[PDB]
Amino acid sequence: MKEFYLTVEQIGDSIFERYIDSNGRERTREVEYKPSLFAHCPESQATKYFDIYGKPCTRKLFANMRDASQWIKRMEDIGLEALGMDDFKLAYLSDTYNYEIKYDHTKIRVANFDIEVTSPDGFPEPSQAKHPIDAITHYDSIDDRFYVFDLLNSPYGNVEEWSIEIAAKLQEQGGDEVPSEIIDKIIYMPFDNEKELLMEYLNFWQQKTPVILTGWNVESFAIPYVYNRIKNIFGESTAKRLSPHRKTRVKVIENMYGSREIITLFGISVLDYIDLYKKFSFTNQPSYSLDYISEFELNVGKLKYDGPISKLRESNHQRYISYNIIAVYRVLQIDAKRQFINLSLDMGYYAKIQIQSVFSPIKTWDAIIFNSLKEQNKVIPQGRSHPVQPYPGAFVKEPIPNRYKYVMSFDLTSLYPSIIRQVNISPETIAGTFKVAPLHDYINAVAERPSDVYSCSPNGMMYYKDRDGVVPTEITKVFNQRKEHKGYMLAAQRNGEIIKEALHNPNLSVDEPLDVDYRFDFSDEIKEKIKKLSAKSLNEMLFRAQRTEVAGMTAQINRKLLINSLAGALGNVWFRYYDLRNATAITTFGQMALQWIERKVNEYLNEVCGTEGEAFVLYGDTDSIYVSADKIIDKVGESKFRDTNHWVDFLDKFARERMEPAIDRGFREMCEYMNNKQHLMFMDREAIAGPPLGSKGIGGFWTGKKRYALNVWDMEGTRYAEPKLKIMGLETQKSSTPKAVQKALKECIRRMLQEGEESLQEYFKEFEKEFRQLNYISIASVSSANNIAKYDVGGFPGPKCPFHIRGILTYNRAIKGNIDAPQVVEGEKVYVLPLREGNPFGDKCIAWPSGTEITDLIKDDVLHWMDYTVLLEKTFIKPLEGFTSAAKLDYEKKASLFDMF
DNA sequence: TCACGTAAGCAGTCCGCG
DNA sequence: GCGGACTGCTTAC
Ligand SMILES: Nc1nc2c(ncn2[C@H]2C[C@H](O)[C@@H](COP(=O)(O)OP(=O)(O)OP(=O)(O)O)O2)c(=O)[nH]1
Ligand SMILES: [Ca+2]
Ligand SMILES: [Ca+2]
Ligand SMILES: [Ca+2]
Ligand SMILES: [Ca+2]
Ligand SMILES: [Ca+2]
Ligand SMILES: [Ca+2]
Ligand SMILES: [Ca+2]
Repeated sequence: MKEFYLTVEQIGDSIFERYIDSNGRERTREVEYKPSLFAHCPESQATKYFDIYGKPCTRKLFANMRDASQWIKRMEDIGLEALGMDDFKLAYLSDTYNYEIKYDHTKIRVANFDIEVTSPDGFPEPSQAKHPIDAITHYDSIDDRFYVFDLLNSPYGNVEEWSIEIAAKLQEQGGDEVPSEIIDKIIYMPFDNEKELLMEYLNFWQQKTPVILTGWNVESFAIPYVYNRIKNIFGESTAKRLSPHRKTRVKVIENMYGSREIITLFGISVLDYIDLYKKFSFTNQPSYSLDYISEFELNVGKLKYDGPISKLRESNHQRYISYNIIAVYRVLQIDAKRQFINLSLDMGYYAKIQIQSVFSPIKTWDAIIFNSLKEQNKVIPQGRSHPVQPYPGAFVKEPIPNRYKYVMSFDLTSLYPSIIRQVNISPETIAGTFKVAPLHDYINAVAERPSDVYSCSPNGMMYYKDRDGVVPTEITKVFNQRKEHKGYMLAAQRNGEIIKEALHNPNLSVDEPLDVDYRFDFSDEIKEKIKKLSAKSLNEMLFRAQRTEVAGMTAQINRKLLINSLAGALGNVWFRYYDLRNATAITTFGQMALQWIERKVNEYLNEVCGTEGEAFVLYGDTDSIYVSADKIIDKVGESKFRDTNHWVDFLDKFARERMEPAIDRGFREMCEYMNNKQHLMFMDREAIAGPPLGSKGIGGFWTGKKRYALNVWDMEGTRYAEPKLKIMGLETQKSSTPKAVQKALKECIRRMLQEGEESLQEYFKEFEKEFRQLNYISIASVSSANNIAKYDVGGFPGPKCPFHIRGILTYNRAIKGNIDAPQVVEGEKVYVLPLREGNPFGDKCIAWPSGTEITDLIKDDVLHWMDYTVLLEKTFIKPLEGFTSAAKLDYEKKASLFDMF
């Protein structure tokens, strides 16, 4: 096999590299890498190196990396550009791996670990590490084993050994229900004392040194705690054995509000699963506890125990250890579904970066572009200082708030990357500028044609047409990868709907799920067999189809994220290729494209309907248009359709055969107008929406920009077994909205769109009558909690104190004195409840850490003083009033002449 | 919330609005 | 009471 790196570090004048050799073995080497950098030279001098603008450069080879860094400094002192890759480990990887990397994940040691620390006096601070580490579970991907290190003797209690037999038993047997599939994979090691435990862990770590290190909050808790605890017991040198090169650095992580400290282990790539989840999952959660996320992702029950966690080891050590083991497994289960480790490895090896750099698209793109240019003997420019400047973004149409019965939407494929490719936008393709007219003039095609030579954006920029820029070239590669995975995702989605259909008529038989590849549309033969399957087999196939869809979604949406982040990176001052001319060229072109096609669609439809000035496009945001299809349906007549599917088919055919060709012609004209390099504005039908045939449902409504709901029957070629609510921006979609309220508002919307006013009124009446029975957590609002200290004036709210911060200050006074009570963490999320006038907390609201039950010291009083009326008005009635008034209907029955008889 | 971008909605504070 | 200036937080794209 071809070799591939695992980790790379610069330490002084050496590169330290862990890699897999040509025989599949893990090796380590120290290399005295001599980097090269570049300077401009006279034209009359013979060279093969040129900068991206075509100016000749001389290569300077340095005795060592420090000499290269000091040369960069002197060049600044002189006032001359120092060209080339200044991150020497990226240059090393580029030199050492000058081919497309084919990696074997089975040779990469991926470690997933979790620790337990008993602490009576509050949260055990990693920087202090003053309490014993009393449990470690460490899963190794190569061994496929859970290594359990269990402390039996502590100043906080002496305990008996954990029993794997009781661990395996049902909770109804007094057991812990550790999943049977991992029982045989547990390697249990009890310890007489903490020093023994930690020494053995370090020996273990040395034998099985993680390459990728993950877990849940490992970077903020587990790693710095273990490091600092070993440091406290044994000294720094022993703690540094956590690094395969015995080098660590305290790293200060700074944000807008403050700073925290992590430990950097040289020679290890830490990918904390919480951070992977936050970047790559496209969720915003009310809580990021492992229990909360595990329930959301896997539908597993909350890990139940009695009393505080600080007393769990002493009261029930058996459960204590089992739950530590289960916590490690939960992360593995989440990754088996979401596949973020696979994604990170794919992206990291593609770009030739340290794997942990996948969090940074700026770093990722710097490496991709550097490697690409190096292939042509081209030389990258020096990164420069830039002041942060605002620049314009997308266009969003102001909709007329209303119900909209029949709606068909259309959307541009991968817009910003398609603009980059169409226009040929890149640092080195800038050809000059032209005199700009108002955007309106380009939109309406009355402005003078910008150029007869170059490819243009309506921000005034011109680009070369003779050759693709490096940015278009490299963005195209990742776009094409994304396209493949999106195809797999959509096929799995369509396949899932087939199974859902068949589930309406399951067979009474014993059988097995079919062995199929869900990434490809089911054949006729598979379809025939599916129709003969039991509900058990069908449900298993559905689960598998949905897992395939999720895997496809991870792969496609995050490649979309990477390419969109290149468009954004052009507007970030730390990007080597930062250029507001280019960032704005993209966004302004987008504004034109959307409003151009709005005009074209309105013109086309006014023509076919024989009208004038009628607004068929009701809304658009960035790259999408929403078209009123009422007049199209009315042209054949609702009574002419056999069922809902019949008019959906009709609108599908109309979009495909009439509208898409009209849209295409309109965009080809725009391409010619801007003289672009390549026509890539591909706008396809997205959603077909409307009420069920024969119903009183309203189909859809808009309340304003970025706030709408549609009853969708078909989305991007997926014909749903049951209609799907597409709700954007409304309170149902916000993590700040109480869980039970999201649910109730969603049902109000469902009834509005599918059933009509009377159904809505019936439901509202019931919710208002019963909502006081709902669990307090389900009706609590949620908010991030920043700058608590800023608004804290002697325990009370200062001027302009936000409502949720007021709640936290209330909480802090009510728990004051208690070291044991859960503390609200700065920057984390809280639940928030309003309190009735005259309550013992002395304020109008209270907040506590999200994902948790409020402490038993104040729970009874919170429940008693909860202001249900205010809660209902703010979270439910106010938003529903917004929905219904927009839709022109009433959530409460109006008085009529029929009342009373 | 260390880690690409802008547009834009709503909650809530403060205070005006005769 | 609403709304404007503002902070804060959260979505859509
Ligand atoms: N910089 C940046 N721009 C974004 C992001 N999300 C959306 N945009 C901009 C660029 C997109 O091309 C454009 C339209 O977004 P869409 O959600 O419709 O996705 P896009 O067209 O890229 O992909 P698609 O092929 O429709 O699935 O909006 C983002 O996360 N970062
Ligand atoms: Ca724990
Ligand atoms: Ca799009
Ligand atoms: Ca599409
Ligand atoms: Ca059947
Ligand atoms: Ca879109
Ligand atoms: Ca098309
Ligand atoms: Ca203070």
